[PDB]
Amino acid sequence: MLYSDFELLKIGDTSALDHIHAKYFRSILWIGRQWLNDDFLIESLVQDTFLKLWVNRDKLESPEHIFYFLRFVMKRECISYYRKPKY
DNA sequence: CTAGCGACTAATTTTTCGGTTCACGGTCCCACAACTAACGAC
Repeated sequence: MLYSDFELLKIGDTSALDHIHAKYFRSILWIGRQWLNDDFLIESLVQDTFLKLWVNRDKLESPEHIFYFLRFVMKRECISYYRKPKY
């Protein structure tokens, strides 16, 4: 049975994350490049966004919701770096 | 040789910034990898 990637993420199978990563990696990279200008920090934030999606995988309800989550989170990460004294 | 004589120091409190968390609609040159057309063997 070929379940959709939403149910693979819900099950607890790590290859699901490979699927969502390979699908939305470049979109999240573009989202980050829109808000910042440091590719290093953008890549770090993309990794954090996907890992935090995996951690909060017990909070998704819709197949599209996953995508929304990613975009949302990634944006706010960029936003937080406007306030960090270190950065 | 000797004697008379002319107010600072210690204890307690209070407050601004950072951390954390939540998280949907040009050029020229020298090598290196393909690569293919022809050539030779089973």
